[PDB]
Amino acid sequence: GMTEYKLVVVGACGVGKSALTIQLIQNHFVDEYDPTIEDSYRKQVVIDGETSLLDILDTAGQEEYSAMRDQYMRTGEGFLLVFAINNTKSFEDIHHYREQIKRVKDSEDVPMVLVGNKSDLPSRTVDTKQAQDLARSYGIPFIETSAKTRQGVDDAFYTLVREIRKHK
Ligand SMILES: *CCC(=O)N1CCN2Cc3ccc(-c4c(C)ccc5n[nH]cc45)c(Cl)c3OC[C@@H]2C1
Ligand SMILES: Nc1nc2c(ncn2[C@@H]2O[C@H](COP(=O)(O)OP(=O)(O)O)[C@@H](O)[C@H]2O)c(=O)[nH]1
Ligand SMILES: [Mg+2]
Ligand SMILES: [Mg+2]
Repeated sequence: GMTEYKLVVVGACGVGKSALTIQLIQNHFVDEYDPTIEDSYRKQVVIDGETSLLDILDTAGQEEYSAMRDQYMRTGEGFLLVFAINNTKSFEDIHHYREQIKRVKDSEDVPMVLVGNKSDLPSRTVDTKQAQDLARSYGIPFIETSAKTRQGVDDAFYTLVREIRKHK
C-alpha cells in the first residue's frame, strides 16, 4: 500500500527539532519540550496527492557516537539539518552533521534539507545569504521555519519528502 518515508531531524541542542516535529504531527507549539527524549513519531500526510506515512526520528540523547546510532542513521532516507538563526554555533555544526550522515551512508548523495528555524526571532546572527550559500554548496534546498508560528513547517518536511522521491 502507501509509501513510508524514514525521516530524521538532526541539529544542535536547542535549535527546535522537537518543536518542529510536534508541530508537524500534533499541530501545536510546545515550549521547552524535554531535551533528553529521543523518539520516532509517525504521521500520515498527503503530499502532491500521494498518501504517505512519515516516520520521523527526533534526535536527542548525548554527544557521543555509537554503532547503534550509526545504524539508526543509516536507515534514515532523508534528513532535516536544523540550525537556529540566532545561534551561529548551530549553523557551524551543520557541516559536521552532514559529514557524519555521509560517513554512515557510504557517501551517498543523501536527501537533505537545510532548515533555519526560529525565524520569528529578531535576534538573528546567521544571515540568510550565508545559509543559501551553504545549501547551494551542498546542492540541497534551504527552508526558513518557525516552529512557534508554524511558518515553513509543512514546507520543510514536504520538501524533504519530495527530495527523497526525486532521489533513487
Ligand atoms: C540538547 C540535546 C540534543 O538535541 N542533541 C545533543 C546530542 N545529539 C548530537 C548528536 C551527535 C551525533 C549524531 C550522529 C550522527 C549525526 C551520525 C552518526 C552517528 N553515530 N552516532 C552518533 C551519530 C547525532 Cl544523530 C546527534 O543527534 C543530535 C543530538 C542533539
Ligand atoms: N522563538 C522560537 N523558539 C523556538 C522555536 N523552536 C523551538 N523554540 C524554543 O527553543 C527551545 C528549544 O526547542 P526544542 O524543540 O527543545 O529544541 P531541540 O533541542 O532541537 O529538540 C525551546 O525553548 C523552544 O520553545 C521557534 O521557531 N521560535
Ligand atoms: Mg528535543
Ligand atoms: Mg551514553
